[PDB]
Amino acid sequence: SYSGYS
Repeated sequence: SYSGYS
């Protein structure tokens, strides 16, 4: 998964 800011 991705968490945060992209």
